[PDB]
Amino acid sequence: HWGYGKHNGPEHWHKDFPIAKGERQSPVDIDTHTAKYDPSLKPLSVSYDQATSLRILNNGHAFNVEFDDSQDKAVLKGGPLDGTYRLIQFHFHWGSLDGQGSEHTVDKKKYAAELHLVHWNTKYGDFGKAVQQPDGLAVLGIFLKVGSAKPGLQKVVDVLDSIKTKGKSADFTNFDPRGLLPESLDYWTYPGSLTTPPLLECVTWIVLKEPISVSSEQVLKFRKLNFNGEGEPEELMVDNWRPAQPLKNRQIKASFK
Ligand SMILES: N[C@H](Cc1ccccc1)C(=O)O
Ligand SMILES: [Hg+2]
Ligand SMILES: [Zn+2]
Repeated sequence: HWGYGKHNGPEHWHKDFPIAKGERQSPVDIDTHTAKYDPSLKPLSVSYDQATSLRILNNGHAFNVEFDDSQDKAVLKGGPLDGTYRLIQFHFHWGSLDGQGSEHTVDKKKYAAELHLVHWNTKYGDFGKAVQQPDGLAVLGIFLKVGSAKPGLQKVVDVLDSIKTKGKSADFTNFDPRGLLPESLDYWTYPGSLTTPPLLECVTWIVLKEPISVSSEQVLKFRKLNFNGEGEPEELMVDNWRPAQPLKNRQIKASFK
């Protein structure tokens, strides 16, 4: 099975998923001096007031905080997006050390972790159909740096003990994702893909420039999770990030000047 190790990591993914060497793969390095302000970009709208979280799951490569997307309760619109995208789940990518962990990089700088809020275009009916379209998904990427603790993240941190191993899940209702957002919504955007197999190229990426700060204690809890299942030797869940991929024929646009 694919993973992040020496024998099953990102450099091996192309064998089972040829698109790994595709034309619009993610993540990418965001060269701030090459990105251009785009006046055509509309205001970004993040409406998470009615968000309904339901469960948190350790899927063997990260943990997903799942939401009820049977209706428009938590949606992302505006910006480079046409239409409405519904929040289905969010997860993170982090490192074994604070100096690495993010997937996207800014002028080659790696952050301690990166949050991905995944949304699907409602015009396609369901997530499965959306990932078969070039404009099927919109992922809001948020960088995490180590410093002061993030109050809105503690609820996630404290429940990780109950889903330490692969396959474990726990009820996780009433979690407000608004507490994970930085102050500013300034962002960079480009067309890309899922960063984990099947690496489908159906994502409009919206990466916020302002990182949120989390405490060393909070990130350390992330690093206590396991890639392995219960009853198997312990493999700490760390460095579950894919490196930057070639930008190729793409242009990264900035929402700010
Ligand atoms: N990256 C998908 C795993 C995944 C699917 C759906 C939700 C979250 C994660 C895969 O491993 O096949
Ligand atoms: Hg696609
Ligand atoms: Zn991700």
